[PDB]
Amino acid sequence: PPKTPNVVEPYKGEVAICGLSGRYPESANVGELEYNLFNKIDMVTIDNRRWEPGYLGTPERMGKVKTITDFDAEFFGVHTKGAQTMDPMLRNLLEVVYEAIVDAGESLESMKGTRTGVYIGVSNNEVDTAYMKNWTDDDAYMVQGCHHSMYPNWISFFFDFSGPSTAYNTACSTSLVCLDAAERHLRMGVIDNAIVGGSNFIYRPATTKLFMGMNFLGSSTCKAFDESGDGFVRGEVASAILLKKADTAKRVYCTLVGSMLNNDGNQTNGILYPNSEAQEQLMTDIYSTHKIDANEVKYFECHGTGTQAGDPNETRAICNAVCKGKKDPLLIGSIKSNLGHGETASGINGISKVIITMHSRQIPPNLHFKNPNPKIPGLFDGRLKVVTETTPFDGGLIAINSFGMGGTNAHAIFRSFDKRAEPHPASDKPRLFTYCARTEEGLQKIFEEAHKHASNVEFHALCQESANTKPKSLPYRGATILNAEGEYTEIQKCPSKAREVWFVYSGMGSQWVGMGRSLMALDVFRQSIEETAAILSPFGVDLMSLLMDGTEDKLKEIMPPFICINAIQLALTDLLNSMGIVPDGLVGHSLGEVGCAYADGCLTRREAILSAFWRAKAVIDCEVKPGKMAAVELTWEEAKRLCPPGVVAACHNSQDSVTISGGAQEMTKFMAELSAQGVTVKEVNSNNISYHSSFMTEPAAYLKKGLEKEIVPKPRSKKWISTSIPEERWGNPEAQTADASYQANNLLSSVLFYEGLQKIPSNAIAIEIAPAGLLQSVIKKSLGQDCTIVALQKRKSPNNLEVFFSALGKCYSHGVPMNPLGLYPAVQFPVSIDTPMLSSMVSEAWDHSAKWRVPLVEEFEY
Amino acid sequence: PPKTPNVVEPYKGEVAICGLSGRYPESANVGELEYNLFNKIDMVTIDNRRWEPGYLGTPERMGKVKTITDFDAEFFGVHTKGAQTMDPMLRNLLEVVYEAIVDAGESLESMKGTRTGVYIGVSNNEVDTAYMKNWTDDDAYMVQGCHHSMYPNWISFFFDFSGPSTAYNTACSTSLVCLDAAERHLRMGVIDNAIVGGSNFIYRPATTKLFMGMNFLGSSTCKAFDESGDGFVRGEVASAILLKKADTAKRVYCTLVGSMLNNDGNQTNGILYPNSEAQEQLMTDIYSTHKIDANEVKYFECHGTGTQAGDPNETRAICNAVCKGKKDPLLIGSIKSNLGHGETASGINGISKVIITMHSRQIPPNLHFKNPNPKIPGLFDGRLKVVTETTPFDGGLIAINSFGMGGTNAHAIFRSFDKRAEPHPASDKPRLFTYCARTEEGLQKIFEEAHKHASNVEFHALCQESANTKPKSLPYRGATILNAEGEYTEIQKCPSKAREVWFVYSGMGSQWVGMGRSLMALDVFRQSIEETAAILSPFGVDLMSLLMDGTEDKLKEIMPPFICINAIQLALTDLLNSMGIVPDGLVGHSLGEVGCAYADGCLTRREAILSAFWRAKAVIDCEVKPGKMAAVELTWEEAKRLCPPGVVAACHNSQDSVTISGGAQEMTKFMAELSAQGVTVKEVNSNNISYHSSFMTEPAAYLKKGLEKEIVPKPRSKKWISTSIPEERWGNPEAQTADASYQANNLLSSVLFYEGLQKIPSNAIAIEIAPAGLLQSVIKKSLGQDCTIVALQKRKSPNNLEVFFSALGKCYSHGVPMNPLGLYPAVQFPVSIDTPMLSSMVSEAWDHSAKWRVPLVEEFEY
Repeated sequence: PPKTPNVVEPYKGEVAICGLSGRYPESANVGELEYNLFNKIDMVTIDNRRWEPGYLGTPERMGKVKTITDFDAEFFGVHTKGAQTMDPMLRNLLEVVYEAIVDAGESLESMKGTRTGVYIGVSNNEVDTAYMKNWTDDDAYMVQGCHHSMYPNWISFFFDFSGPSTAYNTACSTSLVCLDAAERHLRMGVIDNAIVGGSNFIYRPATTKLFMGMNFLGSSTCKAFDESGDGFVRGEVASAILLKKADTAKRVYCTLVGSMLNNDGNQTNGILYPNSEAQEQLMTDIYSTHKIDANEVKYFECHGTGTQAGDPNETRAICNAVCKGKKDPLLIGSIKSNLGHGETASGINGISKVIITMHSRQIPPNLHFKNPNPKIPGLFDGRLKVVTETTPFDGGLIAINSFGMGGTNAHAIFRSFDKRAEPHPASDKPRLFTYCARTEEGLQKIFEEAHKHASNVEFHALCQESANTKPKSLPYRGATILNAEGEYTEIQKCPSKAREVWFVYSGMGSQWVGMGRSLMALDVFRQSIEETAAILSPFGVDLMSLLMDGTEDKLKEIMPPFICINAIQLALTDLLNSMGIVPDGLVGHSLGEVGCAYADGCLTRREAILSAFWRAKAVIDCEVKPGKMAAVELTWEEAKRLCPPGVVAACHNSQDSVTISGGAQEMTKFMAELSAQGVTVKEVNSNNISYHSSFMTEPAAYLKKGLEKEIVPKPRSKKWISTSIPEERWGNPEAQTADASYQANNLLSSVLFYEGLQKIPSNAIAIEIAPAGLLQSVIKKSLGQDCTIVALQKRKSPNNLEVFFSALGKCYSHGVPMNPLGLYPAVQFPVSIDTPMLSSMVSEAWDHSAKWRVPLVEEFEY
Repeated sequence: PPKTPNVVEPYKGEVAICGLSGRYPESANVGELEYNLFNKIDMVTIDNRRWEPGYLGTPERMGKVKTITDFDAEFFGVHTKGAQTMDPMLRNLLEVVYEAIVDAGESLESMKGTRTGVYIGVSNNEVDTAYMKNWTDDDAYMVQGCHHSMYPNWISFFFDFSGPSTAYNTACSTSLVCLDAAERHLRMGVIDNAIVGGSNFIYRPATTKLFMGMNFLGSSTCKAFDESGDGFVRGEVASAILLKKADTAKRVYCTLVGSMLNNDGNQTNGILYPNSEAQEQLMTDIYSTHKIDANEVKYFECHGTGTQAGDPNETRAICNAVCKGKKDPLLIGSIKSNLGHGETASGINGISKVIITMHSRQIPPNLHFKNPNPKIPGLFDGRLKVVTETTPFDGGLIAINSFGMGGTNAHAIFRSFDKRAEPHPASDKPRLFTYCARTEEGLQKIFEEAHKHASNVEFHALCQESANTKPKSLPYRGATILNAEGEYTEIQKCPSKAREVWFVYSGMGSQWVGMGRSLMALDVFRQSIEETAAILSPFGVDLMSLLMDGTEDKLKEIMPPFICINAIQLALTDLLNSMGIVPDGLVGHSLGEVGCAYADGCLTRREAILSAFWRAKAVIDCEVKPGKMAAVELTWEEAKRLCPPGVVAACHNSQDSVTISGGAQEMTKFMAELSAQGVTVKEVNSNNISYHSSFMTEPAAYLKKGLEKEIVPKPRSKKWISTSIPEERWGNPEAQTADASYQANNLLSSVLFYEGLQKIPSNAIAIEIAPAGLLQSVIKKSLGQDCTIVALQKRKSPNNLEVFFSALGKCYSHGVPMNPLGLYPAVQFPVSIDTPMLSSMVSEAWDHSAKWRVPLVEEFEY
């Protein structure tokens, strides 16, 4: 009952921005914003998305996002009634927050329960008036859907964050204020992560008219640093970022050196007038507290609203505080001239640009800068230089100013992260890319993007870090192969309920020339085979030669089949374990029980391979009489009654398959007699030996004598289902350890494969681990229709690695977690700064079939 | 041009709440709230202040403030257009912030330019809908009057604060979130003070209907901890507090041990459901981080909204985190049951109660607690106990919770300040209480309250700390006497322009019996007189005996007159300097020039007293033939010519009055001839001497010889206006130092009093410093009508201390800064916790003649 106090201690490490996502004017994702910025494309347009271009005399051009009517409600657990009475800003913010979380290499399960704080910045409350004009019952939910305090809380509620959730309104400087609050809470020890963000959507034209009444808005776009500047143009943003401790971040766009806030105070020019002195003091304080040399700043994202009275003061402060002592012009810019003014969200906009400038290593151009402002001496003195075209920002510090209406200035500094990517052993060999999404089209787009970056392993690691989300959240599970000779792609909708995984190990009959030869490409497979060969070498067996240069004649012998089959099974088990597949159940045929024991942990590699070798040695050394085994088409009881003398039913494979075996003469006459009555008695070439019959009475004991001194008794887990000891005898001691007695019993007693398969559920994923899918038909007939059956290898296939990857992709698509990157050396985190952005794919991979209510112009008039 | 960086370093000291003010339901000030709380008076009433009791089916009872239509716009520099388009919440918050600043012993000039941050908490935005329904031009000012971000910024703009100004919206718990932010900014070194506050007004009945739609509201009042509780009732608050560093605070209600915040995270009971586990974890974290023994809490201000699902969870957390190990029941309570639910401002309400509980040393009772809730176990096991009646809280820690909707919780701990008051040497003697206000009625109420606390000196010091505000801000200046035998009270409206203060020192003739006997009550006056007497003792003069036991026969001689008048002048100058009155100009009559020299700093106490003693000795040592002086009502040009040889004109008193001085025979004859013609030859006693004439040739030289070895030449400041050397010789060297030459010249040459008085402005406040008010008529006739004339003493008055205090009160009322408390030992800060609150006086002393626009119900329907 007592609760352990949380350790709240100061943090002295670095704070890194890991994820970024958002909706920007004429941009549905960060990638579109980057493309528009780097192509000198104006994101402010003239249309009637919100209202007619000129309604009530408002300015025609505006910065508007593509759509504000879509929201994946069922993903966030919001019923239709709540979603309808939900601000579009909050819905877009939730989607953007999830996209940013995914971008930083995190996932729903990883971010749940963490000490993360939300610091949303929102001020637009026009939705209240729109929805309250004709208020009726069932609109009560608005309290939890429209209130500005619920914007962060909802984010904390869905992601299960347990940190300070707050909504800020400082106007224009609000986003950097939220960043400062997040930094303050991070450095005191309250939280380890922050979800700093902000939103701003335009709904009310009368708000634009009221803004124009104060001369805030101009005629043309935001001509920042231009002599013709006379105002700004309203814009829309729904962006958010994720902050973390640099020692635990999996991706670091940059590092937050420090942020600071202040107020201009009292001035004789009015409350709505920037104070250059206060801004200069703020910048001096921030640059002196952190000992940052102001001459090292390479780029400066200014608060270039384009106003005549605003730009000169910002420029004067910059020159007096930052350009003092600089030996080269300081590159200044502002994103307002590109996508307009974001209002309360403006602070986030610049941050986004900074991340872009700190990810692509290029400074986006500034638009509408034709003639320098004569009131700006710096532009003529060489101290300042507006970036009118792409510039190669190599590295350093970037400073952002977000001065706000009313007089609350804010400054922040970011340090670049220089970890340029280096080659990986992978990125030139086939790889398995597994992911999940909400829609089939989104998953296909994600796979296309992954193929576009098939040569990047850091991107694959970032995708995999969030590729194990439960089917309940992301139902469309898919798998593909990058750098594949043959195109492969599987996508399927997986039910919320989780199915059971049942490893199935095959016995004899799966041998062939070239087994596992392709799989030698994988390092883990080759290492496992080499270890097995080294273990078996002291016994005069060269596994490497048999597996690589072995021929059909060699495989005809008794030992090489057992040795190679066991080695391949062990290698496949090692591969699966390295990937991280946990078998909920284990079953095996004859000679497959050793593999089941090895996988279950009751046996070891050396003990398993020695058990197989001892089985082969006992079979060969003993002069077991000319024997015969045959797969009759009789039922278990019917075969147990037709069995003549010197003939006993060995393997109950399927409900219509028996492996009746005995002496060669007795087996021959019984075969002809069964074919006389008429049944499909095919001969199973068992190296002319009758296993699991009375003829095994001598070898089995020998095997025991061979294995009594090697196999250390160990308990058998409930996962492993014995196929040699009847259920009625499971409770007895003999069925508790896989010692030499167990091996002798399974080599002697009949194989109850059907009985073991009966224990499998009706919708379990059974993975057939063997050199070839020998038991595919038997397992399919046994389990049923609702059970998925896969084979990790195909007989005489031209490329078994592709078959292995395809089977594993199918298994993942059916809803079994795995780590495809476990077959290669782990990627060192944080990843290189060259890794692409994962936010876009999630942004365009949403389920947006339904359309929700949006405020209408007619609701603002009355 | 370079700016000195501010030193931003961590703060490890204590944070203290200094000021508190606010408007609460059925309470216009903190005093009314305290009285109602301690008298078990329900603050929620039924009436049509906002809307009809039942309009739209909303609950009839509600918590509403007295008025929201009042605002002193001219005080805050807000024009009528801006004030009209200004939220009533913002106006009330500004007034409350000023009242809280005054309460903490601070003033406008003291708080200007400080590194203070504003952390306003506001969520209500219904005013926008009301004002935009019929929007027309001239309403653009709503950006700077209605936007939430302007709530703190305005406070920062008016008071000239240069710290982070922010507006928080965290639903309920917003006030505690702002307190946490203020603590974060205080401990990191950005700011030294904080203006944490919040407001919440109700305008829209449809909002109440919306809240009822979710079952938030109940039927009756908030029955916290009652089995019949089914909801809460909305309330209104506009309260704010001031925080400071404990080492600079002049008043400390309590100390902020620590505050913390967290979120309930994800739960299966819905987003709008309290999480007991999260609250318990928050309590454990806060009580473990600060090492505070949870068993030391005496009172617990709970978030007792009265809801069935809220109170049990909060109480469970409280008795699982705080009551564990307690040996006595923990006294729990909530202010919601008294004045309803404040919503966004709810937190501040609790803080207010805490301050009251931490000021009056009594816990206010909890209303409507009749039957304990069966679901709350702690009320039956003795762990908890709801305070149903006033309880004597002696001291310790008080914890406050502000759990809000969504799940964002907040906890804070306050430590009591135990500095019980001790007696002062004052509080039983008459004192001068000077103050300023916006209205005459407010100033009268302030004086009444001060008289009510006439026995408290800490309250007087707190009032004094803000009693020197410039007339431009507070025009009504007033002065009264506490512990006065005779009632005195002066109040006057002082123009914004500051007048010039001119000390005037009178000469001979002001002698009488008892001069300064009453003024001996003051310590400074007595010490000054004792110092002068000790200095003069080596020369065989007992100043003490003459001043106290002296008789008319004493003043019949020459030496005692000079000695006593000069000693009184020095004592009065010392008193004025101690009170902190800086004379902008100095002038004096004959024998008063020594006083002007002493007050100007060119002369010292010893040098002045010895100059006077030498003046008297030069006439009582060398033989001077008998002569006389008269007061002929001739002009200077008339008298100077009318007088025969020997008779001359001595002092130019005013535009028509001239002293004439000569030999006893020449005089008598010329005076008689004058008397023949219409002229008032009113003879004056001079001990048969004729000062400032040719007869004074011999003494003056002697005086020089006496003073050449004592008076060290020192420069004469421009403030001192010489009355012996005409303007034509002021630039000459002789008029540069008040050495023996100056004394001889002034004792010899004529006194140009009229010429010196001409230099005084037309509206200067002239203070006549002398044992008696002689030159009142002459000075009044000299300057004119627009100048203020005051005399510090009155001849043969029965109580000269009262006359002196009344003179100082008039001088202050006419606009001269002073420190009446400088006559007594300085009060040690912070003051004792028993000092009353100064916020109520300012709250009830506003200028509320005008009525401004308020949202109307009809504007919310359309």
